[PDB]
Amino acid sequence: GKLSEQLKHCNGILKELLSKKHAAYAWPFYKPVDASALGLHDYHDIIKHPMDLSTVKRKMENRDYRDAQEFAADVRLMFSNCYKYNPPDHDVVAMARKLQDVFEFRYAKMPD
Ligand SMILES: CNC(=O)c1cc(C(=O)NC2CC2)cc([C@@H](C)c2ccccc2)n1
Repeated sequence: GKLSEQLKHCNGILKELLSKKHAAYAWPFYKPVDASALGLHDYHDIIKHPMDLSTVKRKMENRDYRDAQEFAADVRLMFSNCYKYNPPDHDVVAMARKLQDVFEFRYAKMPD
């Protein structure tokens, strides 16, 4: 389905976040947190709105996002979930900060 200019910029960012370029730090955000598999039995008590890049991709493919702000809200929800659940010295927080730096700097170049 035909995306607005801003949603094409969003789709471009999404492809970059999923690309081999960022795989060393992006991989924990590829798929929903499998709380049971990881032994994180408190995850769904602490995180009320799980989010990950596969869900963002499905919503982009389904034309769920009506504007760039709605897309950005889900990407930032994903990072916020990471910062809320994890102690700030866990490697996954370092990885979140690096992927969010990629996101924020390219999101800022949104066409007007
Ligand atoms: C989005 N993923 C997560 O929040 C997450 C959390 C935790 C975790 O055990 N956290 C406990 C609270 C301290 C572990 C992991 C895994 C996938 C992992 C391992 C090593 C490096 C990067 C990731 N991801």
